[PDB]
Amino acid sequence: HPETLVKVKDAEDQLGARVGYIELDLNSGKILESFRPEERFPMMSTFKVLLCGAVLSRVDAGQEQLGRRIHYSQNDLVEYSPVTEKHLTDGMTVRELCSAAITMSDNTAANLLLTTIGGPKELTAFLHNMGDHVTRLDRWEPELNEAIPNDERDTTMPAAMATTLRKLLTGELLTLASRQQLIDWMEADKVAGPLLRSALPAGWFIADKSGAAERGSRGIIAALGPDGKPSRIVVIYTTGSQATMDERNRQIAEIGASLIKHW
Ligand SMILES: *[B]([O])([O])[C][N]C(=O)/C(=N\OC([C])([C])C([O])=O)C1=[C]SC([N])=N1
Ligand SMILES: [K+]
Ligand SMILES: [K+]
Ligand SMILES: [K+]
Ligand SMILES: [K+]
Ligand SMILES: [K+]
Repeated sequence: HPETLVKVKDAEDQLGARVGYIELDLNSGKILESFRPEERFPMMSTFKVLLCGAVLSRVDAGQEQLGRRIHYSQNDLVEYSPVTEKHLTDGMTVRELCSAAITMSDNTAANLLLTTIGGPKELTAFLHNMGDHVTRLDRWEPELNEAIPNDERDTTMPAAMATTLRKLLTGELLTLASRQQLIDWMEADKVAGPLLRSALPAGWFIADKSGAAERGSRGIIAALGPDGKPSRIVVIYTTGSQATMDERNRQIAEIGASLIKHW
């Protein structure tokens, strides 16, 4: 609804930085509303969902096992690894690593998973192979969060990310069991409270993944809908703002409140 674009454009005004947005019908794939849908924005941690998508694809093909255990060390740890820093002694399984990467946005967990698939180059090849000729991962944690202005490395477009998430959650790309595992991890997301979740009505469903990076970068991808079932996909990205993390969270939350009100 146009009233939500009032809030989205107001957000760009208030943050003094570009905001990208897109609301997509989950079933039909129809773009319901958008703003700067085909401009690039740093993906930040939202790529962790595509990473686990690639891992689940390998699992389905018999090239990976969710129960496989990976051992790592203190020197493997990078900034913000709330879960992995607690399992140095006995390691973690691939499944436990995706849970940490998606639900807590654990950076070391993401790097360990990236390593299992061949690195950023292979995640990007996986994406292109499934029809996303825009989204690209080029670096590892922490560098992929640099958000250099005009840099295409580690970026996506709101439209491309929405379509990709749609295929990942509902297409034949992944088996039913695997696609459910992916959305189960997103639904259990624990670090995106101040965002869309703060505007979700009682009884509604949401599976999401947030992101934060340098230069005011913030964003979130989500599948949400009434009566415990997702029916639309929402993608919101912003970069360039000098606003505080709270101000950025509030704007995303207010965009959420508007799209819910006009559902
Ligand atoms: B992903 O985008 O969620 C990974 N994000 C981060 O590692 C960064 N911040 O995450 C914490 C510390 C949890 C936060 O408070 O948002 C991050 C990387 S570069 C930067 N300025 N922030
Ligand atoms: K509409
Ligand atoms: K429209
Ligand atoms: K160890
Ligand atoms: K330990
Ligand atoms: K900063």
